[PDB]
Amino acid sequence: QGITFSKNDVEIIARETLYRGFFSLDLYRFRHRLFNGGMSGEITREIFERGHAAVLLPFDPVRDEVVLVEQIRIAAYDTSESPWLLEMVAGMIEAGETVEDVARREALEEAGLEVGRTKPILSYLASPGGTSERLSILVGEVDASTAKGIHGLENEDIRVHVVSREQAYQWVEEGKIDNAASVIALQWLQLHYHNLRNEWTK
Amino acid sequence: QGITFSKNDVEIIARETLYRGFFSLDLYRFRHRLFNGGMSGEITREIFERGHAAVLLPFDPVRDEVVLVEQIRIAAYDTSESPWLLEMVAGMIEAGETVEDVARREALEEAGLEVGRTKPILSYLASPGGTSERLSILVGEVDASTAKGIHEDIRVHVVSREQAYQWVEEGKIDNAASVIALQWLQLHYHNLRNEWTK
Ligand SMILES: Nc1ncnc2c1ncn2[C@@H]1O[C@H](COP(=O)(O)OP(=O)(O)O)[C@@H](O)[C@H]1O
Ligand SMILES: Nc1ncnc2c1ncn2[C@@H]1O[C@H](COP(=O)(O)OP(=O)(O)O)[C@@H](O)[C@H]1O
Repeated sequence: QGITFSKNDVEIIARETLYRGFFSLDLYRFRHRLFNGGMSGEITREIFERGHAAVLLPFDPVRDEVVLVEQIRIAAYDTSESPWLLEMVAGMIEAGETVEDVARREALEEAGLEVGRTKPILSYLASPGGTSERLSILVGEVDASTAKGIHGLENEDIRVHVVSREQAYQWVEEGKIDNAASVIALQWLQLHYHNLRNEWTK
Repeated sequence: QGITFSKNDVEIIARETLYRGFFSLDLYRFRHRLFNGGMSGEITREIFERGHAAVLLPFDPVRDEVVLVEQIRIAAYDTSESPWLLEMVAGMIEAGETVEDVARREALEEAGLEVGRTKPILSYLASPGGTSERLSILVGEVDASTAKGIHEDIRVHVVSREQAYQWVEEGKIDNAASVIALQWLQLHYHNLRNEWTK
């Protein structure tokens, strides 16, 4: 059961940068084994390269509350009612950094929050047909009574919102929260909150 | 309650396509209202533009089974054990096409599955800091005993819902579309099975 082939079964022949900016778009050239027993010819694919991210679900297990951050994401404009989105604390992971270090720094910068205990949620590929981006989600213990106000640096303007867990999940169901990181984190929380609250309120 | 500002509160000054091949790399220049009052300066952002997708979770409510499709996704290589991923059926939405039409077509093309009833799951932005992509997920009723074969090189897998969900927990399924769909299924399968096996 499970997948069929490993890295022994694919060769990346070359990568060619197509666009070099803040992010990049690369052409990967590769060959790989086929399910029918053969080898592919040389395949090329365009891949959006933007590094990888740490994501923090700020959860108050005493109050059963979730902290959301609101900020504009202009890429949402063409398909969304508003480009202002309700999201998880998050940031890019630079060389040598840990997911936790980034999550804690961003919790302070984006939401004014200290974080207590932390546990992994899941690490996922955002859209692996066209981007390499991986985002690694943690849940972080917070005191939601300390979450409030306007944060961010400059080019960054972020409003904190505090909701109950059930309210946040209702917002997912209704489409008011509709970005992958937040949907994944809040679905996970709906599946795990009973044990998590028990663990963190012993 | 909820969000603070609307499209009346942002001005998109310019858009440019800086790279066009199979996909596009766009540059947006804009200014927007600030929470404390007033308007930002001009901001520029690179946006990966690839259109939008329909996704189908193939669920057999009689058997409590899901059909997964396996194919190489080279973008996964640098951060994954293998670039071959277990995924939901999916495809691009072309002009004037509906999510449902694309989902049903891709289920046949990628997995050989006829779909019965469908229901919406959720529609989500994959990574809206850097890509415009939206994906809209449906759950589709299938007979998993009909799913087999090779179907772009794609292998069809049938597993119990419980195994697919445990693979999410274990990190063996770790692409957004599948994680979202299977967590939704874990939250909703009991009512869905009742609804579809009357
Ligand atoms: N990253 C990419 N770069 C270049 N071409 C692509 C890429 N992804 C998909 N395509 C083209 O689209 C076709 C169908 O895409 P597919 O592999 O089914 O992925 P998806 O269904 O997510 O678009 C492929 O055979 C390929 O020719
Ligand atoms: N899509 C993008 N295009 C260009 N630059 C970006 C993009 N995303 C992030 N950056 C750069 O990285 C910085 C930190 O990213 P982030 O805090 O996620 O964005 P924002 O400032 O919009 O909240 C931004 O201030 C910006 O300078």
